Amino acid sequence: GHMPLLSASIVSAPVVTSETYVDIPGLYLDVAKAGIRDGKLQVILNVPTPYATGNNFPGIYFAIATNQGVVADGCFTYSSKVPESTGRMPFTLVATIDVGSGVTFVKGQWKSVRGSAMHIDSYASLSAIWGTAA
Amino acid sequence: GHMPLLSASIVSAPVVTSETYVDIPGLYLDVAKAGIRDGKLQVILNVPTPYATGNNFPGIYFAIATNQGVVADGCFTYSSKVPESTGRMPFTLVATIDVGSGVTFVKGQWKSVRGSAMHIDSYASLSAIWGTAA
Amino acid sequence: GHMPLLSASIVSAPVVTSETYVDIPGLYLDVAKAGIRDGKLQVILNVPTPYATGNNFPGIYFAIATNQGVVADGCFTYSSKVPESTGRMPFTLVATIDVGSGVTFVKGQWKSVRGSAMHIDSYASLSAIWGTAA
Ligand SMILES: C[C@@H]1O[C@H](NC(=O)c2ccc(-c3cccc(N)c3)o2)[C@@H](O)[C@H](O)[C@@H]1O
Ligand SMILES: C[C@@H]1O[C@H](NC(=O)c2ccc(-c3cccc(N)c3)o2)[C@@H](O)[C@H](O)[C@@H]1O
Ligand SMILES: C[C@@H]1O[C@H](NC(=O)c2ccc(-c3cccc(N)c3)o2)[C@@H](O)[C@H](O)[C@@H]1O
Repeated sequence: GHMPLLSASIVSAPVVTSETYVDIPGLYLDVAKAGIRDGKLQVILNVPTPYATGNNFPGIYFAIATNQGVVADGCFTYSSKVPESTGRMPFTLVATIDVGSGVTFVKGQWKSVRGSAMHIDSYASLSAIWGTAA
Repeated sequence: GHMPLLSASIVSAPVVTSETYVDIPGLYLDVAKAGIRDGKLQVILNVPTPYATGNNFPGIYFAIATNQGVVADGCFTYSSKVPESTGRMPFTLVATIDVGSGVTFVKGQWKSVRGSAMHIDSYASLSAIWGTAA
Repeated sequence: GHMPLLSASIVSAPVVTSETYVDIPGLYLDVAKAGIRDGKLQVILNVPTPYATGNNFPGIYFAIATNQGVVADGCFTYSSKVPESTGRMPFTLVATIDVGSGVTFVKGQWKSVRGSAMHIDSYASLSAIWGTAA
């Protein structure tokens, strides 16, 4: 049937700040295009090597979003006001969505903690597994 | 057949300490209620934004448990005795269990590192995918 | 059919350094032995409790590799030159591979950041879910 495994990956994104959730370019799954219109998707946003730069306990919020908006989110933050070096802080987020609710796409998004610039310069992925009771 | 994707999520838990693994309230999957009695479950415990508070290199242990007890565990810990700010330390744990062994539920659990108080104040999830050779 | 859930887990590995990706002993899935020769695998490398020791902002790179080499990688790093204590830095990596390309096994691998010694002394896992459009 429909291939039940969906995936998108990137190796970089332009460095930005944001006060709201904004798409991480390339982390996008087109569910409607796949003909998936019911059942559930287990979605994993994997950003294994991010870093944040800023002047006030930097960090990044990440979200899984659909056309209906944010379904789940989280963040990492450093434990010092201005880290001596902004270390790489692995981040994974997992959510399960009902496609029947009207889901046509899934995206990874990010937002600044305290004005931080947001850095991806290596592999990151957005994955989904489709399940049905049919 | 049985919907092969199971999930539970929370956005907070009462702040506690524990010297043993104790349930994270709400992170519970009822496998027996779903009629799943054989095959395997790939379980993901996702706690993307925890923090620990304490006086001695704080942290949190997390576990995946069934009615048979802990199947897998791990922790995060800070790298300073008393962090200047207790940053958010994303945590994910993945284990695969044989349901045929007698599994009726799956839970997320947590335990203090060195007496730490344990904090969830945003999204966290427990997910499972059922697979069968049938 | 073929059990669509594959998993391997360990609780320790000999402490090593490496300037290249080297196998994490025991984190190995034999895909060919399972008779899986097409479709896709969603692979998760879960190293929830590693630490790195070294003198120069320590860390560990991790990779998912097949017989064809590295498909995805990432790292954690500390935010201090010589951490007061090398805290536990949870790490997860997720990649989806096309088995049809000629994949016969999947492995977790690791490599030093800046000469770090690499430590696993508790649970770690390598998991895969097989999906087919057939
Ligand atoms: C901001 C600093 O960034 C440094 N890493 C790199 O400059 C870099 C460039 C490419 C990569 C990288 C990562 C993960 C997988 C792969 N293959 C490559 O890392 C860190 O070592 C410091 O600790 C610190 O966080
Ligand atoms: C203990 C401190 O906690 C602060 N965060 C919050 O007080 C907070 C309240 C709600 C949330 C939060 C998280 C993740 C997703 C969402 N949507 C919301 O965070 C951090 O900024 C500091 O770095 C530090 O760890
Ligand atoms: C290097 C130091 O390592 C300490 N942990 C241990 O020595 C240890 C030995 C077994 C385990 C361990 C872990 C995860 C799950 C389980 N069950 C057991 O941890 C940390 O507390 C410090 O913060 C610090 O990182």
